[PDB]
Amino acid sequence: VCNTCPEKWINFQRKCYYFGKGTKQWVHARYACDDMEGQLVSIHSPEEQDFLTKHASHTGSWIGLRNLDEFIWVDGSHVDYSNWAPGEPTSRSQGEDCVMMRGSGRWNDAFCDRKLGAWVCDRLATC
Repeated sequence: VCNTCPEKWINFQRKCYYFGKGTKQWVHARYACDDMEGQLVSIHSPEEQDFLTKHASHTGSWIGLRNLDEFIWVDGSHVDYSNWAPGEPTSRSQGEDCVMMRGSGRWNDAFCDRKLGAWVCDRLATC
């Protein structure tokens, strides 16, 4: 059984999630996750998305998705499952390289220096 979570983290399947609060730019949230032995959340299934939507802040949260050159998760994994809001991401939005999750759970690309009140970390559950 792999459902062991560190204190303050919530289990879902083989992963642990941390629903962070506090005003952060994308890179500030990326390091807040790293310093807690986690990473900004990577989403790989509609079941995982549904669980996140249920615990997510109504005012928007940073997720581990970013445009490098192609959108890639901070942990290195490529996008299989996606939950972009209609029309997203837009090709012509130069500089809107980071991804936030709305209260609905749908994804929007955004300027990296935008300050959001929430961010979500993930890590593997222990046994």
